[PDB]
Amino acid sequence: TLGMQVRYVHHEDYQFCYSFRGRPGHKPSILMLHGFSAHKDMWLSVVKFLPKNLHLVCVDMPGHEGTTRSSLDDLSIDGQVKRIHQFVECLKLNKKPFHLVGTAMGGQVAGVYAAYYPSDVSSLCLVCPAGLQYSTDNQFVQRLKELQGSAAVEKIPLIPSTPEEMSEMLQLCSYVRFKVPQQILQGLVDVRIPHNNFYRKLFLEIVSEKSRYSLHQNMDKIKVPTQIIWGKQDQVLDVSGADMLAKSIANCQVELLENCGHSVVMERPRKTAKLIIDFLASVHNTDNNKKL
Ligand SMILES: CCCCCCCC/C=C\CCCCCCCC(=O)O
Ligand SMILES: CCCCCCCCO[C@@H]1O[C@H](CO)[C@@H](O)[C@H](O)[C@H]1O
Repeated sequence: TLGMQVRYVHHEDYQFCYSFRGRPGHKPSILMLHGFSAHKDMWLSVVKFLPKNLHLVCVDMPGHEGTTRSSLDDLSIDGQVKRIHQFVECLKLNKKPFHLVGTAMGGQVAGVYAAYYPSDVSSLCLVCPAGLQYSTDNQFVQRLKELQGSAAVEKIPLIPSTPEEMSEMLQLCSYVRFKVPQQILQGLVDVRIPHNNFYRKLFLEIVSEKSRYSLHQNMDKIKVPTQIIWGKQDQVLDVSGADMLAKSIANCQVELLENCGHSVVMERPRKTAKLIIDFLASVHNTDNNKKL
């Protein structure tokens, strides 16, 4: 369990499920946002290598796992950013500025959140964030455009419904992926099948005109030290995105990881956790120097 405890917090009829350890102290608290179709426990690999003197919060994103799934919820990046601000206000996480960490769709929400509520965030860590406008499409984005041409919504690579589709999703999302036995693939996809209608609705909403490039559209408003962590072998969100952010945001440190695909937090958890803590210390040192 790593000392992480699951709790639920309510905003009227909406509930957020989150895991946590430690308590608000002198250092900035850390709020972690997972990616598309995942949940708060994808952060456990990194938490295992994080120090115990930090206040860590890992929240299930809107409609995922223990957080409310409602047909009336606004699943656009703007609406998810707003839900995250309600959750933050619920826990009083912004009592003093906090460090905000996000991966992929969570990375996009994190970037847009720092642009919407700049006084809430002390520093940002964006792990292969979605929401950028690339000059050319990688094979995955060319596949999505091809699927749009036949409206084959049942073939979205990140929404598998069969063992063979699950094996393709596992290959696309990680650099090293040896073949898994059919029984294990079947078990992995069965836990996701009841949630595929929601993932299909969420996916179409985050790739819609209003959300597809919202991080790129808001990155001029990010005013805090930002760390970018990206895997050079990312087959989902191309690693060229790291330079687009770095050249558009001041005080930006880029960490390109070798032998690493889209699932950074699962593939390189030790290096990722080390980079997270090192960046936190360098931000504190520059803040102590800048005084007066
Ligand atoms: C149906 C329209 C097709 C056009 C696509 C336009 C560009 C957007 C394409 C891909 C972005 C995918 C972002 C999904 C979240 C990343 C996965 C994750 O969170 O791990
Ligand atoms: C990933 C593509 C799978 C097949 C999608 C079938 C067509 C869905 O429809 C399209 O979805 C887009 C994305 O939300 C919208 O931008 C378009 O307006 C809409 O017509």
